[PDB]
Amino acid sequence: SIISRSTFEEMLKHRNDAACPAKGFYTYDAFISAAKAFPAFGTTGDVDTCKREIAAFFGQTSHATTGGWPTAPDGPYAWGYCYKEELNQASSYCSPSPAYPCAPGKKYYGRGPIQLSWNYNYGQCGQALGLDLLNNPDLVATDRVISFKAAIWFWMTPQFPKPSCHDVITGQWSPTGHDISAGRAPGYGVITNIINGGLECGRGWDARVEDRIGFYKRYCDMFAVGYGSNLDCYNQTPFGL
Ligand SMILES: [Cl-]
Repeated sequence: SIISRSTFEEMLKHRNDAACPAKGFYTYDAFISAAKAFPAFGTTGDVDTCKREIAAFFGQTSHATTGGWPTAPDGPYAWGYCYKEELNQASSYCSPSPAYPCAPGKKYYGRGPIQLSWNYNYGQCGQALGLDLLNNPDLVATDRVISFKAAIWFWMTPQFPKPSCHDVITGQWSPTGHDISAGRAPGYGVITNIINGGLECGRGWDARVEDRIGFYKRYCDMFAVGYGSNLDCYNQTPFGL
């Protein structure tokens, strides 16, 4: 009960349009089942903080899967969850390691709501959930429940030097001096940085960053809560340089 059926359907009300390749795949019942694997997701903090965690998770995943455009019906921030796999599937996304070795003939391109990528992410996730995602990465795009479990797993897991998205949005992250001079003050912008900052943050205005913010504001307005501070990353140095 971290979110109701009718709220879920209104948030994602164009995902089953004829133009959307993932039509029929994303369901309320499968999201609720995946959430049970991570009981602290959506239940941490006061009432306003729980609402902001739900709006931020669906804001970032909506951008990663959007089919919107500026004159779309009900505006561009009603078109999340239209896709479920990366458009260009040429690359294998292999970064060789003894810990998580790349399986022969397999490819670790983006799948599901968070567009999970690279062998080390499929590997760590599969270990945590007791699933064989390193040998069978397609499961993140073919099984309705596992697709959501992989996205929530990423949201909840720190990867040094990055904190978890969960910790940042619930107020459990405390920035160091190094973070402060890089412009990384706590808020929605730092979450964009964790997810894809190497390509999107610190260079000035960027259309992808604006689109992430638009979805988050719409969902916050639906729940009647304020946005918080520091929403963009136009002036933040990326993690890991
Ligand atoms: Cl948890």
